Amino acid sequence: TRVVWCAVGPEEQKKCQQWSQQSGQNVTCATASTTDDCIVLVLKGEADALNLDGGYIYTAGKCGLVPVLAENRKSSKHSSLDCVLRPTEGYLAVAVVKKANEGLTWNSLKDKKSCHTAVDRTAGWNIPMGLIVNQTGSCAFDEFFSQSCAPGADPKSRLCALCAGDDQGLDKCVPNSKEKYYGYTGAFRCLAEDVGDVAFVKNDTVWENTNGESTADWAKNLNREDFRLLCLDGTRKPVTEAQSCHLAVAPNHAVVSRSDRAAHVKQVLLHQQALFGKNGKNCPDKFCLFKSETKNLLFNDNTECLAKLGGRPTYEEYLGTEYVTAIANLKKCSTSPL
Ligand SMILES: *[C@@H]1O[C@H](CO)[C@@H](O[C@@H]2O[C@H](CO)[C@@H](O[C@@H]3O[C@H](CO[C@H]4O[C@H](CO)[C@@H](O)[C@H](O)[C@@H]4O)[C@@H](O)[C@H](O[C@H]4O[C@H](CO)[C@@H](O)[C@H](O)[C@@H]4O[C@H]4O[C@H](CO)[C@@H](O)[C@H](O)[C@@H]4O)[C@@H]3O)[C@H](O)[C@H]2NC(C)=O)[C@H](O)[C@H]1NC(C)=O
Ligand SMILES: *[C@@H]1O[C@H](CO)[C@@H](O[C@@H]2O[C@H](CO)[C@@H](O[C@@H]3O[C@H](CO[C@H]4O[C@H](CO)[C@@H](O)[C@H](O)[C@@H]4O)[C@@H](O)[C@H](O[C@H]4O[C@H](CO)[C@@H](O)[C@H](O)[C@@H]4O)[C@@H]3O)[C@H](O)[C@H]2NC(C)=O)[C@H](O)[C@H]1NC(C)=O
Ligand SMILES: *[C@@H]1O[C@H](CO)[C@@H](O)[C@H](O)[C@H]1NC(C)=O
Repeated sequence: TRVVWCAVGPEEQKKCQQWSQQSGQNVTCATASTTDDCIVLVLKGEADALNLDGGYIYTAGKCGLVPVLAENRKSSKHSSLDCVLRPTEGYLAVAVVKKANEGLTWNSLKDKKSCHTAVDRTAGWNIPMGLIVNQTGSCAFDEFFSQSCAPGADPKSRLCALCAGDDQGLDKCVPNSKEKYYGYTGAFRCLAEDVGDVAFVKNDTVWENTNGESTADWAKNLNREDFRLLCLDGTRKPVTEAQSCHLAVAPNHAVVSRSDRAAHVKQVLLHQQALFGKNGKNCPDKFCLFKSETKNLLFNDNTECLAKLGGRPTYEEYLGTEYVTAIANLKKCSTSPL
């Protein structure tokens, strides 16, 4: 009858108990120091469910766990209305260049300068690098691009050679705002200021930093008219073509559980969201399920809704094939010595 949520960390736990109070014991709590550990608890059946990102889903899918509800995020386009009925699409990981540099295509990237949001980031790293392994067949992506700015790698690396830090020699290649070329924005600036030949960002990154949308000096005089997406065809389409010229769709996070206790979770959550969701009965009142004393506890903070999925998809399908191609190959290069 009860659903046991698994909290990764002492603060998720703190929230999970409030949830349990308000829910009048309909949702109780397990907890673990790691996510992989919470996954396990779901397998062992010591905990029922928890929300996971593209990558953890895979992990858990492979261990035979199942997506249940996606986590839809507030957006520019999303109707925002009756979102519970289906998932929204989620970021389009795109490769971006300037129109100038004609030679550049998804095929001719070897030994170019690269700009990454940060290491281990989905659109900035996992997706693009994952699909380059698919090309090269090899795992030596550390040495694919001549030099790069990938915040979070070793400052000594060539993967950090392009990163600028605070421009006073400090905080080179760190995954913070302190690193000049960090983030979607920073990777895009990395491109704009001709430090790098390709930037791996998302659709909007381009738009929201062109044609007046950004007041930053490097951004003032930037026209979408001057940048191209790279498609997997090796075709260079305009910036407006993200929809059919992306690398992959960043997966929406997803609530996950065993099939044997899948539809129960589903049924129990939709109610808890009605009580505690963005505009549920008791949200401004007793407990908001998508607000966090810290940030992103149990659920990302900017969660519109948990969404009924489209039938009964396997993780392979829920994640999209492009993404798995990637995470797979980075999971093969990962765990290389067996
Ligand atoms: C790739 O990335 C880009 C960048 O994010 C993205 O473009 C954005 O698309 C959205 C949706 O098409 C645009 O949103 C609309 O913007 C207007 C206001 O526009 C101005 O102000 C913004 C900044 O605040 C500027 O960026 C923009 O250039 C304009 O100057 C809003 O009024 C719209 O509101 C609607 O939001 C929802 C949209 O589905 C709905 O809730 C509803 O339609 C809202 O509006 C209206 O509906 C009522 C019924 O018709 C009507 O009666 C009401 O009066 C009301 O008008 C909406 O937010 C956004 O501006 C774009 N941003 C940029 C920078 O271009 C692409 O969509 C994305 N595409 C791909 C390829 O993935
Ligand atoms: C934790 O999970 C439990 C179990 O799912 C939730 O319990 C439900 O709580 C609601 C509200 O307290 C219950 O709903 C109401 O029950 C009334 C009487 O109960 C009988 O009839 C309903 C069906 O009508 C049966 O489901 C139930 O077993 C009983 O036989 C009903 O009269 C109400 O329905 C009528 O009036 C409303 C309002 O006008 C109409 O909208 C309806 O169409 C209908 O005419 C209503 O169903 C519900 O039955 C409970 N389930 C149980 C115990 O079986 C907890 O809410 C949840 N807790 C939290 C905080 O998350
Ligand atoms: C690379 O990616 C595409 C799309 O995932 C796939 O169809 C193709 O066969 C892959 N190539 C190799 C050699 O795996």
